[PDB]
Amino acid sequence: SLASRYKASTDYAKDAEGLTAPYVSQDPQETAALVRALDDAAKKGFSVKKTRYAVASSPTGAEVDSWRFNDWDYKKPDLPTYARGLFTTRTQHGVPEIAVRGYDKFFNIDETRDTAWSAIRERTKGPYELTLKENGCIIFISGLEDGTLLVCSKHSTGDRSDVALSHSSAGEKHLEAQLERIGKTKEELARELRKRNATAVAELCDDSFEEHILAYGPDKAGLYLHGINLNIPEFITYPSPLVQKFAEDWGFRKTGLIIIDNIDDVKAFLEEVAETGAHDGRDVEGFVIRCKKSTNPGVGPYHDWFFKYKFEEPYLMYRQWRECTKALISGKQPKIKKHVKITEEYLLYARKRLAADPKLAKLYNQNHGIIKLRNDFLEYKNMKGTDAANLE
RNA sequence: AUCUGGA
RNA sequence: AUCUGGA
Ligand SMILES: *OP(=O)(O)OC[C@H]1O[C@@H](n2cnc3c(N)ncnc32)[C@H](O)[C@@H]1O
Repeated sequence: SLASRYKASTDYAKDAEGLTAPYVSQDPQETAALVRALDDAAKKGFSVKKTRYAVASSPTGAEVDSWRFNDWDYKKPDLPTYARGLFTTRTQHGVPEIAVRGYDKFFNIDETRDTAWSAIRERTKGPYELTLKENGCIIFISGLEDGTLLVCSKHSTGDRSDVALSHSSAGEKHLEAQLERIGKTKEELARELRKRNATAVAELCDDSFEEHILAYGPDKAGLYLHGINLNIPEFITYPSPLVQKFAEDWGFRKTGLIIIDNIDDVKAFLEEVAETGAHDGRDVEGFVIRCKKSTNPGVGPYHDWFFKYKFEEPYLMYRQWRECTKALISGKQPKIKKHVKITEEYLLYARKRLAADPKLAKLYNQNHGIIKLRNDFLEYKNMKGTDAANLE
């Protein structure tokens, strides 16, 4: 019933009129101290990798340092920063700054002590924002001091391959087309983000570029805005009604939002959606839940804190089908570990499709169409993805 | 449950 | 994208 009273909506922008955006300026001393920490750790070989990139579109020759951690390092207690996605720079006047700040690393239920359901009830306060987890690759956008718009993927920017478009360049091309539609320029977006001292955080979803799990055809393809972060060492993020307002003003597609006050209603909603893996007539792969947390409870200040809840089925089966389809075209015996009966039928359908049209083999080997193949099989059986997973 | 090690 | 040894 809770999955029928709560619906993900993209119309919270009208409710942002009374809300005020967070803002904090950068302290060069604090930034310098952060970079001193990270520069030492990259020289110990708590491991850190540092990669320097030139910003091609910068009129002043700006450069950025990307800093990458081991994903498990973020469980350690005293790191310099818990940002996942971090680019630093020096302006033309020599001031060291954070150019791009992703979200803090966040974890699944029962992956860490803090993400045990008992810990979430204890240490967190609502309201709780459930944001729909779209599935592609992350794109960061910010504005440099010289007016340049910076577009990055998780850890990189620019293009290496002359043949293949990098993820960061593909995100930039989608942003270009999105601004031209609404008569705005990259320079305009760069000045607004720098004014807010902010990184916009979006998901690139486009099957013509790269297929993942769910299908994003032409009607659903583009940049999905899901966060805005302050470019500072600690983690401060916009409320999601303001994120949706920003998306409308700058031509991003919006990320569905549900607001639930009580934490017990949250688990109830999530464990209910998990049975189908679908909500509001749409396949959902997960939610990111956003709230407030403190150190020792009821004391100290409250900080922005996330956790994710990812639905295992029918998606674990879809990955098995993708892996088995790769086995067919490469001459290997598919590894059918679970969902044995329904998977064996899927493979006979696939072998059948590759006989009619041999051009499919070349497409499936370029990692394209495997998602259309899956839905065409499910249509052929009159089944929904969640039903094939429950056949047991 | 918990405690502890690696990645 | 997160797995894993032991008591
Ligand atoms: O485990 P994981 O890679 O799925 O980690 C989370 C990643 O999911 C992407 N994403 C998509 N939608 C969201 C929302 N609403 N909030 C936060 N992250 C989101 C990001 O690319 C992230 O790295």
